[PDB]
Amino acid sequence: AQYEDGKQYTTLEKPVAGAPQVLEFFSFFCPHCYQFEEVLHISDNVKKKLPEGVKMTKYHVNFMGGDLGKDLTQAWAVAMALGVEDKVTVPLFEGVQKTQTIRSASDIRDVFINAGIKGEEYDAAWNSFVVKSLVAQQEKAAADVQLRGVPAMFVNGKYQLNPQGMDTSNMDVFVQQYADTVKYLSEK
Ligand SMILES: O=C(O)Cc1c(-c2ccccc2)oc2cc(Br)ccc12
Repeated sequence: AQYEDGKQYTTLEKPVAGAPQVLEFFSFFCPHCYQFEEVLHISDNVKKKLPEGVKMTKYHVNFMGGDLGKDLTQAWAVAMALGVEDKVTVPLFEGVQKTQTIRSASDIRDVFINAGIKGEEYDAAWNSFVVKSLVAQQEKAAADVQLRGVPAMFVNGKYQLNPQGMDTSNMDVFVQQYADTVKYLSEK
């Protein structure tokens, strides 16, 4: 077959009931995740190949970066609760990996302040029980699939994308193969 288990995707041995339709895991410490955001725009390109209104979910993970990795999962919960993901994704990636100016929870907060989120608004979300629950949701979703690596995509709780089985001589072709595989899996 053109799409084969083990080539473009793998199949979870223990599928996850009630998982999001399209679920991405990433870390701001993750070098491939940086590339998936700024160089390849994987999420944008996957979204353009799926029907309108399809739910794409993106969660941060704890297992990269120690204390700061957990702070970043909480900050992503804040970004999700406030709806400011598109405002902070690039400054957070570049603060961690390009300029290396993010070293503390206060440095993360500065990114949100510079992006126009009010200090009281950020701090109130950071300490909120809604954010505590969003943190739990992200942890539970990664636990459900026993996640050991990022960037990762899962489709319908059953299929995991396999980007290493994909051609990387051309960045544009790679993105297209990845996006077309998600479409195929979403229709499976
Ligand atoms: O090097 C590869 O075979 C595929 C790949 C990955 C990747 C590999 C493993 C897990 C997640 C992603 O990221 C890339 C980014 C850019 Br630009 C170009 C290629 C890749």
